[PDB]
Amino acid sequence: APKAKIVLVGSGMIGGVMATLIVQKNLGDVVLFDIVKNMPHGKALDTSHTNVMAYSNCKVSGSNTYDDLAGADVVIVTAGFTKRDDLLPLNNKIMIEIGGHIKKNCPNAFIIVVTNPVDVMVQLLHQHSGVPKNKIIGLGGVLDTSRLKYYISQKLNVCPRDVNAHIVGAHGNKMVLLKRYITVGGIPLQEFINNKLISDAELEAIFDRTVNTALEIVNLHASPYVAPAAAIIEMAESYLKDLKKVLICSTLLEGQYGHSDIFGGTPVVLGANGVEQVIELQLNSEEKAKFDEAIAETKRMKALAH
Amino acid sequence: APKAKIVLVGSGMIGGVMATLIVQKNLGDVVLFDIVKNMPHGKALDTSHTNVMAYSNCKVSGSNTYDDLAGADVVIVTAGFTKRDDLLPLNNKIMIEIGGHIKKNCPNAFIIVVTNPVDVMVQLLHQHSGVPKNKIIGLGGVLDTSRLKYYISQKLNVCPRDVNAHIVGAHGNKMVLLKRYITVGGIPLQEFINNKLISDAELEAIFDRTVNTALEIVNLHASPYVAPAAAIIEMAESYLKDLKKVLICSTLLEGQYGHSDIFGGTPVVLGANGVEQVIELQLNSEEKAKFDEAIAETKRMKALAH
Amino acid sequence: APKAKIVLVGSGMIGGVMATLIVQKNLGDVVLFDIVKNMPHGKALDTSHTNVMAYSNCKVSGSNTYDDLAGADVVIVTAGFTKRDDLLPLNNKIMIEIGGHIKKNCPNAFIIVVTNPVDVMVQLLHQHSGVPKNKIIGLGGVLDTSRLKYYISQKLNVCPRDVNAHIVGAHGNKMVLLKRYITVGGIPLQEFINNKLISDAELEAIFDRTVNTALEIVNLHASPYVAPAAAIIEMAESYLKDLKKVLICSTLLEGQYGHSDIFGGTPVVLGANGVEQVIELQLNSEEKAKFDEAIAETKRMKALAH
Amino acid sequence: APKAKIVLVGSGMIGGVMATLIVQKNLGDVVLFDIVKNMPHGKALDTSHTNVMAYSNCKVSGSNTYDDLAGADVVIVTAGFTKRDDLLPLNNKIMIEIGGHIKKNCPNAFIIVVTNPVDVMVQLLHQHSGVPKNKIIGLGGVLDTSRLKYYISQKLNVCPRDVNAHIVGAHGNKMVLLKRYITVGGIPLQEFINNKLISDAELEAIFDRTVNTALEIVNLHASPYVAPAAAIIEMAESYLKDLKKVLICSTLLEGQYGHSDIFGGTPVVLGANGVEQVIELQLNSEEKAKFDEAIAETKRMKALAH
Ligand SMILES: O=C(O)c1cc2cc(O)ccc2cc1O
Ligand SMILES: O=C(O)c1cc2cc(O)ccc2cc1O
Ligand SMILES: O=C(O)c1cc2cc(O)ccc2cc1O
Ligand SMILES: O=C(O)c1cc2cc(O)ccc2cc1O
Repeated sequence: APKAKIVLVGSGMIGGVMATLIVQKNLGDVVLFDIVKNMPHGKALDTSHTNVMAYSNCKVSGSNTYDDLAGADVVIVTAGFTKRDDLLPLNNKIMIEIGGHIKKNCPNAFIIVVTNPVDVMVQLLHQHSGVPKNKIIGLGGVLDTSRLKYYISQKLNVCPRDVNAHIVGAHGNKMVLLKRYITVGGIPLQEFINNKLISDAELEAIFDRTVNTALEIVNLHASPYVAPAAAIIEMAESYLKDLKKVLICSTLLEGQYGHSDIFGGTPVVLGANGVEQVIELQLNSEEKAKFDEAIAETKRMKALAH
Repeated sequence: APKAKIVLVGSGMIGGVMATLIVQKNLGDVVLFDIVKNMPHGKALDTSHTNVMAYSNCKVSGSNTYDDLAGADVVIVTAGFTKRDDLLPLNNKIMIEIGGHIKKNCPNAFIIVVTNPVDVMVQLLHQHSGVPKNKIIGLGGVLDTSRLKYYISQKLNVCPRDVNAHIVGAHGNKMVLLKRYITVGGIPLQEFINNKLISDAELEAIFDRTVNTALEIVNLHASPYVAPAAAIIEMAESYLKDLKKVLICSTLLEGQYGHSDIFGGTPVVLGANGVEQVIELQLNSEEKAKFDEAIAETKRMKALAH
Repeated sequence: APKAKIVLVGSGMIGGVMATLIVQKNLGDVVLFDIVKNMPHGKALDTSHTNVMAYSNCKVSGSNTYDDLAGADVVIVTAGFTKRDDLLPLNNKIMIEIGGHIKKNCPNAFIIVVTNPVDVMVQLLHQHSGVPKNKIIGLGGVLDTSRLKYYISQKLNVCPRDVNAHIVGAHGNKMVLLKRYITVGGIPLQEFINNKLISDAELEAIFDRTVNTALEIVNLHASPYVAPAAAIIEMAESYLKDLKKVLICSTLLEGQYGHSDIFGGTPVVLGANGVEQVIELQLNSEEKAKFDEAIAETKRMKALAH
Repeated sequence: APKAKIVLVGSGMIGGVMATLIVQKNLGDVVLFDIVKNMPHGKALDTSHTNVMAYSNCKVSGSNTYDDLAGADVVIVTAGFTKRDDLLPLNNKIMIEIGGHIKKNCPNAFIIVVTNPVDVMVQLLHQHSGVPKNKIIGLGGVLDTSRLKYYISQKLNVCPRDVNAHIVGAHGNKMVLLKRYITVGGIPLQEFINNKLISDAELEAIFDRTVNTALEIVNLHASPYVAPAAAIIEMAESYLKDLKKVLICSTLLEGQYGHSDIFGGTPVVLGANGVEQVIELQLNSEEKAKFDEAIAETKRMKALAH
């Protein structure tokens, strides 16, 4: 049938929440693919039963065979080592292997890369998979901004979705948080600062907390995978349902912000044709300087990956 | 049971779409109240069957008795003559009658007034119902801005919800459209103008179309009730589910924009305590002048109503 | 884009609720087509604004041109005179005209016929449109059973969806209500009768009320269109999302119940390939006798239509 | 605010999926409580960010303090050792501790027990918490039947939700699968057997697979928590939204099936008053014999627990 087929290359914790959410949303049939024997079959089985509770009809199957990429409409890559620069060349080899299978089996698939550092790994996969530049993106800004939006919303006592914000350049510690592009119910945050509903010092603390959220969660003896999963699914859904949402993602830069031949975080429009638009924020020189540091770091790590 | 009870005072076209949507969203039990004998019972019956299709369990009942206001959590008033200044005193008498029944039967209800001109009728109902100022609002800005947001979104090829905009002061022809407070994916619209993705002249046409939308629909031999209904339900849902959405509604001004003792359109925060916050936009003198004209017109009509 | 295109041939009351629901559910782009000049454009405009409230991105456009059928994935026909056997030949001519346009413009569309008497009009459209037998159905059983299910659920104080029931043969006054195939939470209704939670006499009253529901609503000075609309959308959604729901619809019989070369109501499975399965209930002789009377009446009216 | 407060006593894998789903569904504020220091705070933080993606406004907080039970509307207990009869007295002590805190802090809460063996642990908690018999249930039948329903649905190529089935007596290996109470689109499964769409031998294999599903998943090197979580949330939602769904759960028997003073699995109706109805299936002597074996085993383990 013409249900979408969504292959999750990597069936760890992020993969398991993604599968759950796809069934909840009835977005398409799911393949949980992993190198680990049998585990993806077990998670798939568990997840499949939830069709009953969710009033859905999505197949959820496990896979240890790359050829199950055949016919994929969407491919979401979480596979890779996480236990530092030394992992860069190992994760490059994984992107290479996956890219070759995408090129062979599903060259028209829309690809979302999650493996860190994402702004590096997405470009490596782009290059090895051969897909068009509008058909591959990395998870970054939707996740990082979810934190900033959420934290401001709790301070202001408003619905989380009503705070909008932009974090660009790269995922990770060089992420560029743009104070000037925060709004609350579409109103500039500065009005709420002028009114003393939130202070500059509070926002600085919230910015630091945002940058350091993954660390804060790890130091609490948990690990971040629920928000990453939800962010990816928001992206995947925008593509699949042709919503044309403006979502901040890692995408190929072709001159925006003065940068070419590299991937970086920026608002894009995701619909049925993939990345339909790349939006270039009209950054000032001070914001562009931080954007430049983010790109420099992506480049440093990209060189080590080879 | 502690399901919310939602009484629709007026069971015309807007009332019928509201009932449908409440069932679709499983928001609470519905009473379709009207002065017209038997018709609300028929619409209620029709609507009740949709619980099966929607997987919901909301009672939908008709009523020709004001005492069915008893126990209402939410009251939505669409009743009133629509077939001009001459209707003002007639509609005042209807607000008076309804207000007396609210005071008697459901003084703790959250009230949404729709009857036009809304910025007048809401204050009349406020005064006769005796409810607190945080417990009554009028439909205006959510509906007017839905048009502006939608039209920009189609020009820019982005998800409609990703355009945010502010229209304040009053509903109707003196509505104040604030170009400066339009954003796209949280980005100032001016960036899209600077980039030539949309022109100033296009936006002027879209503003005119926005102001004149109800007229445009009437002149096409239809009448606006689906968007009005959806806008009201977004408001009602924010209250019922304590979402704390920032939504532009007609609310009592107590000094904001230099105005007191009158209702006017402005962003508010709607949650479990009703109007939790009134947000005052930091308008410039030119925007404040148009806000003043809107209020003057509400006042002119309020005087004729008595 | 590969969003589904859904053309509503007829933009009256049922058409307007269908458009609303499609946007609410983000099911696809909508064309409101009608013979009446300009009205469908006005309803379409009104409906389009609700994308903002619903977080959807469905185009809603009006049409007075049959060639807008081009590219339709789903076509829903409500057009036809309702103001009796004399209307039969007039409505035949309308089905003929529509069928010719479907054959020309969208021969691979999935078709849902609503125009009454539906078990006649669906076969007339089938014959003139040339579509495959698995690609056209009529609204009947989902709507009639929604009433029976709802009324039992209110008596038993259970969730409406948890009552399941079968009404077969035809829509309208010869509909066959099958007491033996009613369940509550998957349990035979007879257990609830044995327990005295519901009596045989109560059920007889509920059966009569079911058969006479459209009349009951009309006699209350309303008209049935909200439940019809929701029922159609449940059918359309099952097709579009490949849900494979078991839904009772008017479909071509090829020997089931002893009948061929005629359409009649029976459970079918609706998924991406249209009618994937026709389910033949193992009726006893007394139930088959009533099924036969329903078919006889469809045949009597089909003869008058030509 | 009058948002529901839902405390998850136990923040392991099932707890983490439950929190995710509550946010997705905007069902209420969540407390992830656990004995383990800091981990629930980390999962809570991760989960909280998803409010942005989900358009929700649910607080998600961690807790290592039992007094955070105060004001709970719903309490879901997953805490307990899983690494056999020897764990019975340890898990009894945990139920005792939790029960004392419920009695003190939230005696009007609706309680769902998950800890295994559930039909034992639920009664232990009932006894120590002091709550009314209509306010505490155990997870069993919704989960076990999700498997049976799902597996039949895939064989028959129908929507999973359209298969309904009953598994009673107890959760675990003595669960009673009732072939006679399986339906497909409300039609007796026997009709599909008579038609050769599914064989008796196939169903026997599906029954075995159902009983052994948790084992099958564990033997695939995964563990069951996604379906358990979804099943619990379906139950919790029915209560919170007063849906009055018929759901098979472990509940106090007071003579049904010849059993008193023990908990066992049976269809109940869950709404705003908790267990509003206990439905007693009219089992035959052969089915009652298996129901008796299930109860005997619950009793054997209950004796060892003390
Ligand atoms: O959640 C995040 O934002 C995050 C970010 C990063 C960044 C990075 O460079 C490595 C690993 C992670 C892991 C994560 O969970
Ligand atoms: O849809 C609208 O915006 C609208 C606005 C107004 C304003 C007014 O003053 C009278 C009537 C209507 C009716 C309407 O449908
Ligand atoms: O709602 C119905 O069931 C219904 C049924 C029928 C049957 C019929 O033969 C003509 C018209 C209608 C109109 C309706 O609204
Ligand atoms: O998933 C199940 O059905 C299940 C059932 C049982 C039964 C039991 O007695 C112990 C543990 C489990 C764990 C589980 O995951």
